[PDB]
Amino acid sequence: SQLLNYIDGNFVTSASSFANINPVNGKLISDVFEADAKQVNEAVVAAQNALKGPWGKLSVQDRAALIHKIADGIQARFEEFVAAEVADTGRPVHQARTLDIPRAIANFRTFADLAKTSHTDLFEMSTSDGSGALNYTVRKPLGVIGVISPWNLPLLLFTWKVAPALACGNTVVAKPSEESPSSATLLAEVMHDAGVPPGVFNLIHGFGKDSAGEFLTQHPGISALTFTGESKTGSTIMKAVADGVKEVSFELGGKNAAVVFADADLDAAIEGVLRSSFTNSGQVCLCSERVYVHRSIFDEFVSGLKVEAERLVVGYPDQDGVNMGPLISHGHRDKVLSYYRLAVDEGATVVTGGGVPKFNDERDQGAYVQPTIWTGLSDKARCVTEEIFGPVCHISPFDDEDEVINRVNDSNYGLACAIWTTNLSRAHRVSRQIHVGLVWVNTWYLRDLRTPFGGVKLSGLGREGGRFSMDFYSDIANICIKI
Amino acid sequence: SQLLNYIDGNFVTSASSFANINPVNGKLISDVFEADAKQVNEAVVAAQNALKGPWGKLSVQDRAALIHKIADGIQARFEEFVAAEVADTGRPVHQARTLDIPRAIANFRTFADLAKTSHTDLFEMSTSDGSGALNYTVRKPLGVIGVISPWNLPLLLFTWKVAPALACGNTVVAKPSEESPSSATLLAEVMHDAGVPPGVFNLIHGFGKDSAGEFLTQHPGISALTFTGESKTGSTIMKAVADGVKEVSFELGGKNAAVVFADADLDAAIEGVLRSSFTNSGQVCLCSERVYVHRSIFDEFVSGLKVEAERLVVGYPDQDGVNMGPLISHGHRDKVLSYYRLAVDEGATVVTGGGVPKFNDERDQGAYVQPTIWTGLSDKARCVTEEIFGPVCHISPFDDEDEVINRVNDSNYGLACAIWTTNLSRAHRVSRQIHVGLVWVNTWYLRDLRTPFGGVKLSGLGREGGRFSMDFYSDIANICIKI
Amino acid sequence: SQLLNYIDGNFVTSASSFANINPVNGKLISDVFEADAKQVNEAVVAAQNALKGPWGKLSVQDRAALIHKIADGIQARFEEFVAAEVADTGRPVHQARTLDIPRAIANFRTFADLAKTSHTDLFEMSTSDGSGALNYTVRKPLGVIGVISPWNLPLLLFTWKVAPALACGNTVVAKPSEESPSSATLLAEVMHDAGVPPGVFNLIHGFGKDSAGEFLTQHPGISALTFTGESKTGSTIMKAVADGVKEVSFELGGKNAAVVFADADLDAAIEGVLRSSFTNSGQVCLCSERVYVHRSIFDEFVSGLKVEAERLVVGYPDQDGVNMGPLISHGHRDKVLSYYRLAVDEGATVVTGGGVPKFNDERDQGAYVQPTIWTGLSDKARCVTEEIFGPVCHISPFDDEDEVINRVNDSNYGLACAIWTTNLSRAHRVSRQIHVGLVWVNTWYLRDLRTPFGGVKLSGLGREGGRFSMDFYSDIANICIKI
Amino acid sequence: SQLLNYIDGNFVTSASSFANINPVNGKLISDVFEADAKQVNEAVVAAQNALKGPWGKLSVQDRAALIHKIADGIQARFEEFVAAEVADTGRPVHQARTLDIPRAIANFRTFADLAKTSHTDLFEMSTSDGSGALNYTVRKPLGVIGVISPWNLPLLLFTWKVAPALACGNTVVAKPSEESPSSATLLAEVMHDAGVPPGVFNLIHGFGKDSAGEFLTQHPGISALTFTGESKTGSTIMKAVADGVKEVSFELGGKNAAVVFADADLDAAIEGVLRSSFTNSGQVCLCSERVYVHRSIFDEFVSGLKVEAERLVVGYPDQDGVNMGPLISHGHRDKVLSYYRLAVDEGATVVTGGGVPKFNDERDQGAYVQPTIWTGLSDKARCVTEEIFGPVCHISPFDDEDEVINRVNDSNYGLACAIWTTNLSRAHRVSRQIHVGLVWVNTWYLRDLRTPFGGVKLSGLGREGGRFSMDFYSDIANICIKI
Ligand SMILES: NC(=O)c1ccc[n+]([C@@H]2O[C@H](COP(=O)([O-])OP(=O)(O)OC[C@H]3O[C@@H](n4cnc5c(N)ncnc54)[C@H](O)[C@@H]3O)[C@@H](O)[C@H]2O)c1
Ligand SMILES: NC(=O)c1ccc[n+]([C@@H]2O[C@H](COP(=O)([O-])OP(=O)(O)OC[C@H]3O[C@@H](n4cnc5c(N)ncnc54)[C@H](O)[C@@H]3O)[C@@H](O)[C@H]2O)c1
Ligand SMILES: O=C/C=C/C=C(/O)C(=O)O
Ligand SMILES: O=C/C=C/C=C(/O)C(=O)O
Ligand code: NA
Ligand code: NA
Ligand code: NA
Ligand code: NA
Repeated sequence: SQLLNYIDGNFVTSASSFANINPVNGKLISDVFEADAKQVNEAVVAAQNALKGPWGKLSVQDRAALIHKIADGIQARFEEFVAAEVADTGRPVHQARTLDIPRAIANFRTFADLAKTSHTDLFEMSTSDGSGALNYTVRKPLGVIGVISPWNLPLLLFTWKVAPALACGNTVVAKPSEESPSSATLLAEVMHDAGVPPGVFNLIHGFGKDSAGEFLTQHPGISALTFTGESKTGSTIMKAVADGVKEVSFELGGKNAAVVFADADLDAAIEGVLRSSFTNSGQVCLCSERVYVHRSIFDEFVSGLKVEAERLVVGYPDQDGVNMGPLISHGHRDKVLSYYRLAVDEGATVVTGGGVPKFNDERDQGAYVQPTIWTGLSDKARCVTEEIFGPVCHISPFDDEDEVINRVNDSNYGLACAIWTTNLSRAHRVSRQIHVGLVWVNTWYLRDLRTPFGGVKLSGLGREGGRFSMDFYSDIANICIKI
Repeated sequence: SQLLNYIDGNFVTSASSFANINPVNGKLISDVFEADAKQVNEAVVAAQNALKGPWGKLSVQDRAALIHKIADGIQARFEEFVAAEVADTGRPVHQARTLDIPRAIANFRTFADLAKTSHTDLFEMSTSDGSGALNYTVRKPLGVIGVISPWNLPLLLFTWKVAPALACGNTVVAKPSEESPSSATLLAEVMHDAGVPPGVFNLIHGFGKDSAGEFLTQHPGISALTFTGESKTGSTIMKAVADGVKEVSFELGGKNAAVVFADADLDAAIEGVLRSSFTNSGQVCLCSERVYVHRSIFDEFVSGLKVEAERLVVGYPDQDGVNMGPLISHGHRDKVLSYYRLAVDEGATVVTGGGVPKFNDERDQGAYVQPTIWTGLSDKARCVTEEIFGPVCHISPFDDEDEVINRVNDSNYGLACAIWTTNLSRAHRVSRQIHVGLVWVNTWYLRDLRTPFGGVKLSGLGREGGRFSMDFYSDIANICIKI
Repeated sequence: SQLLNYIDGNFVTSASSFANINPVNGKLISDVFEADAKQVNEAVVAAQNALKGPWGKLSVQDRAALIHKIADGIQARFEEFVAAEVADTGRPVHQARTLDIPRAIANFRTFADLAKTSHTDLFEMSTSDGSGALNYTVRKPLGVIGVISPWNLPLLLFTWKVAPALACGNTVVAKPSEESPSSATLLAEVMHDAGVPPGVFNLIHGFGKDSAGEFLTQHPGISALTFTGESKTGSTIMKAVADGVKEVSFELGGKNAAVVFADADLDAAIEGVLRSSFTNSGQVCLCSERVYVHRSIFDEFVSGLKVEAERLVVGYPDQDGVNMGPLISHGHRDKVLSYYRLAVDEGATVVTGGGVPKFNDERDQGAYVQPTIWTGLSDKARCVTEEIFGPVCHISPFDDEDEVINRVNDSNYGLACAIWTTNLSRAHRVSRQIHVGLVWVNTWYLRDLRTPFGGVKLSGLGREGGRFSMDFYSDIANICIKI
Repeated sequence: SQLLNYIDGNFVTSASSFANINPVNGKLISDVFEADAKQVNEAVVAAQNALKGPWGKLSVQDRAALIHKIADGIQARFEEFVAAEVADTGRPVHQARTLDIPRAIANFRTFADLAKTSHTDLFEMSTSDGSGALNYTVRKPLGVIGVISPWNLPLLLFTWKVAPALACGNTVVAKPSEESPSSATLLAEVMHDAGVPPGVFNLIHGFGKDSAGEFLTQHPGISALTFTGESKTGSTIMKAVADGVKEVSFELGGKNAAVVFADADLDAAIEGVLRSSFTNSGQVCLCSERVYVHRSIFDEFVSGLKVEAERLVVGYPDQDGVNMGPLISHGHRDKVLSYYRLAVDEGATVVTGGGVPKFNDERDQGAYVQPTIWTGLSDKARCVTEEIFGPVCHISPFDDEDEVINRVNDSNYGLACAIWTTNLSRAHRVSRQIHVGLVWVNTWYLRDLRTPFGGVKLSGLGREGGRFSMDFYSDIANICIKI
């Protein structure tokens, strides 16, 4: 199969392509045309031009309706979206069916709804002459939005940036991850078939450095760049846009902690930490790679977790009760296994996992690894401070509330934390002292799309979610009328 | 006179120093101790540690009452602050008495109040098990805020940053412009005498490149950098913080237009452009350096403005009916005089001014220039497109509304615009189509401190003012409780 | 046997019926079953109980979706709703097609959406013991809402109350006007077919006093009473609910003015006042019955308006260029004719109309009156102070701005006013001085469902629209957690 | 001591005077001049004219400063206000100094602040012709506000209404309770000395029926009636204003419950219920008169409470560690002892209290009763269902969460509830199911002035607190400009 760019209402190829690899089994799924500078430029210019076309004349109610028509379009090809996401990533079918695609549909519908009910402010004031004045605010499109996205929840995160950009009347030039270009390509078809005017949504394929990613980022025609990926890539991109002083919104790594206090419901914590460490084969920015458990229940916790971890079915996306699929790619398994080793050297006890499973079939040419649990490491070990982004956690005991708060916060990252406790005072007292953007108490990755959703310190810049997306993807302008 | 740094509750000197010059007569006002990389380091460390002391334990109410006392202490020393801003900048006394110092006072009071009345959000949601969940947001300090401010409205822009930073419970390290250090140092004294705990507010004197400015900007202990200055300086600072992925807030240059339509109140428009072009001797980012006037009134508008500009009194800050002081320094005057020549070279008719007035007294050693009006340059001329930041405007005719709108918007800046018309529809039809952060109709620089206040494109990054300042100087964190 | 009640999920008849008459020709359209005290009680109890059934358990997202299915179900029977509205009221078919039915559908949609996007508040505080507390608010259904609506925009006004009621999770007992019951009956069939659970929406037919209206108003089981109708009926209802201290929300009469200044677009103003005085045969609470025109344009305005008014086509709802239908009933027609005479006794010049047109066909048995224009009455004439609710305006000259503002405000009502001027200052300076809930400048009855939409003084009690409807139809509860 | 009315800038006496009696010892404190209908009229008319005078021309920020001046005036006479509250009511001096007087000051300050920070809304919309329109809202004074307040928290509740009234630019005619007129009279003095324009604040003394209160309530010149007091008086007043359709805001009775679960911190819960039942001698609308305790800890709870209640000191307001003063009056004490007898007749075990203490001094001429606990009554008993408004609670066991929720909600009132539990889920699951305006978990009457603060069912009509007071005390008007 072939994946083409979508520029100014046209599918187009390039002077080059790269392969897209299925990671269940190393096989080739598709050729993907790499967008070059000229093609990027042609994309930005057409998104510029589309702002002064029929898109820009739509009322907010008619724009909202079209976006709902985009969402209806995805629902109408639902099983194709599932297949494309799975194929690219190895994600279990069931989870692409209940989380990834439905969420993408809800991203468009939610931001269309926000854009319809959103309004601005009126300020009255007195003047020397006694006649007064009015200041009012108006909401406009920011302009052309560059969107660069990652591979771990391809459609979910691509639509999280694209839906609010379009809802706010912007136009978009979007560059999905090289590793998962398929669901995005299908979206371009949904856009086209829905009647989205040419130039409004442009899809470019490519890599980062020296490819479409970077050219987008350096193009003076964009007004903003929203990005999700590695912290180091954020810093790079921040440098690249600096001369145009472009608006930037970044969601970046974390090294997230879960915390289990003595008075937690132990079973629920074990189950919750299981999900939080090994969901999507631990390839979510939100996953817990450090776990702190109070000393009085530490051994029981580690035993319980070891057991549930070994019951995880690691297999075919469509295999009966499968829980995990592979990593995204071999290159990413190379990094993960490299942490697995570094853990050993640094002194870790391997409670479970620690290498790759053996299938005796095509999956052995894929990119699977095992759910791993470590113990024994100190707070300064590299395997406890750096993001691995695999199905791994380290577990460590603690004694004191103040102590464990300090240990959770002793990080250059700040995305999420989960806390397990049945106590009312503790939950609210400890939550507010954790230096992260998202705390969950007795659950994990529960989602309400109205909330601010982002991290502090190296884990982000700005916030998105709810009115914070409405603010980022819009230009607020103040008009003052002297009376 | 000597101006010391203020670090961790103590006024301190440095190993080096530089001169503060009175632009009215070129004389020495004070010596100012440059802070080195090392002292910048102490100020930051102390500001970090101040977060974990008494300041960090005050209620929102007590924090606000202490900020009201800062304001009372400026008020108690009102005339000394007036004298300080005048000496540094040459500004007319009446302007410092009515705009500059009362605004620095109201900036503290406004943000104190905003901090008392501000709340966050509560979201309720259903969950699969029927028990529901709550997500609530809380408002924390961002951390250490680095503040770097310009020389044109020194205490006003300085406090516009420091007030919300402190009201949101941050600690601060602030670097005022080398050209206008006095009011900031007096402010450090007020802070001290009001009992602001040590480390909350730190004042570091110095320059930018390879100095205090640069150092603050590179220190990893800061959580954010807020800045007002040149667009290119913004670009540099954005590169400098990119490795730490620090929150950034920028208010940068402009090349602002005023538009005078045929049905304008002409005499009121002439007066308004006079004020918008020549206030503070054109040294305000808000000033109008491009002016568009409908062809049927262009010649009469030009003649009227000439007359009014030639009546302006250019002189001592406390001279009788003084309207305009000098430029900030000889170096800035060199830059302005250079653009004055450039305009003649690009074909300008000099309608008035275009040189330096001759006093035959001490002021001739100062940094004065004449108010200047040009005519006859094309929209491509550099003088019509680059920020001069002097008492100058160019005046060009137009015939058509859509035409003028495109000429205003054809610029890389987007700070402000003023429009003059008596027509209800036009006011609101035209205003919304200007691609700037601030439009005024039939006035200029009329302020309501609740509004968003900043520009688009090269004129800004983020927004401040009202709840935009509270959003930027706070960390908004989400807490999700599964019920 | 044609129009039934709908109580607890079944259509039911009653012990007595009353005639519904077509105002186009005085013919019987239907027999309507009048609910008695016992049936009103059965409806309140069933609504009470449905709050504890499945309706009570739906999530906000699912409730909203169900409300969108109510909307979809109206859309699917679009032409039957049109035919129903037209049959009861004689409204022109094109108007029912473009205003009445689409707005009823959008009422349901807009409020479903607001229910989904609305959130509440979170307040942090300090406490003496240094642990702090949180206060947060939650929105809950008020309970059973009793809805009593009028005959002039039947489905539009009925759903304007029913949609936010249901959107906030209440249940409803709703009594449409005796003169226009058909569209509400069809609405119940839509509710039924959409699977709205039994008891959630209940329809009772009848009159006011000694009938279903009054009984609903006195029943101790309702939590609120929302009403649209005459002021005097509002007072009676406020007394009836007083022992129960029920929440109330009333939208009552007005005696609205239009004001035309010398600088208006005169042709637009004549067209504007034509719509504002004669739309729906002047049977809209928002219609202009008093017009003030500046003396320099008075004769011209009056002459232009005469011509336009005598070009209005008064006739059959499906007749070719029809503009006006009949009045709602012979009873309402006699009230209006009684005012037409009083106008002549009080000294009015009849510029046009003043009686009933002669059709020489079955329309002569209907309830038509002519569009009428008066001149020469005094500001204290009863015809200029009491609401007529017919297709009638009096036009009076004025001279000064202060004077006409005082005459507009000299009224016990305060619903709406329209102002015609092209001057920017005047628009904003006058509009703000008019003591009404709604001012339109250079237009009339322009509608944005997000806005507060009601009147002051005798014209209203409380306020609906936007977040104001969400406030009224919700119970807001504050929960305080000591930490 | 004499207490005059304050009408139109002047203190004035009346044709008749009544006695204010000190409830500690039955001695005469003052004569109070009852206002008659003519004087009420005089007040309302002055208040109307005051809206067109200097008060009406104040900027918001000036109005606010002046309200801060009122608060400073009270702060300057702090101990005189303390002595005046104490003498009228017998409340402990420490309660007056820590709650009553400071809250009255903070009411004025909080609302002044809110008046300065508050803005309104801007709605942009499309129109047929593609030019669009704008809807903006403005905030105006409502008009004259009639205020009627009770005797239990005289100055706190009086100023809780007067303050937001004045902050929103209304004028006021206010009638304190005949039982507690002194602090309000001193408030009139403060207003006058603060330069509050004549007619802006008017004070009238008297009773309800056939006196100042009724007459206020029936005057056509008021725009609204805010009222705190018994539910029955609520109804009477809602009737009286019905002919005028005046805005109304009522805070009314309750029969509040406290619920102690098995996992409560029992000693904290005992202290909390002791404070919630016996503060101000149970004469707060917020007090718990019904308490439910889990069966497993019921006996231990009652024992513990008995001991603590028997250690309460009942006596003079300045007596050492006094906890309770007398009831407000001999009449109120007759009502309370009536309910003490009824309880015995209905079968209650008197756990402690149940009579009047014996003092052997002037306190035996006062209106003291003992703190009283009952056990053994059924949910239907009158003493468990009707509001007593003295220092009494009944305690009953329970077994199941859903059961105790139903028992609390089984009431015609819905003011407040307090819940004691250490369990996180329980606090939030149970809180949200209680049908009241205000729930406290692990505390009672902890207050943040930003919150909504009122009850549901018979306990209330409308809501005040934070922006709910700004909504009630303002006229929000919508202006729509066709562009
Ligand atoms: N919301 C969040 O906080 C969040 C969520 C999920 C994943 N992540 C991150 O996702 C990452 C997975 O992807 P990765 O390791 O390949 O990240 P990456 O930063 O290398 O690249 C992700 C995206 O950035 C593009 N890119 C890379 N270099 C670029 C450059 N110089 N200029 C422009 N674009 C460039 C890539 O093509 C891709 O589309 C993880 O490292 C993790 O930190 C963050
Ligand atoms: N938004 C507004 O402000 C607005 C809008 C449209 C119409 N109106 C009013 O609509 C009115 C239509 O005339 P109308 O005779 O229908 O007004 P009405 O007040 O007599 O009747 C309106 C509704 O109230 C019910 N009703 C009448 N008396 C009652 C009683 N004692 N108890 C309970 N319910 C009672 C009626 O049966 C009907 O459903 C006009 O007179 C006009 O004032 C107001
Ligand atoms: O953003 C990073 C992980 C996100 C999960 C989401 O559901 C989301 O971003 O919308
Ligand atoms: O910020 C640039 C000019 C600012 C003037 C102001 O009044 C302000 O920033 O507050
Ligand atoms: Na792949
Ligand atoms: Na200087
Ligand atoms: Na009819
Ligand atoms: Na008394």
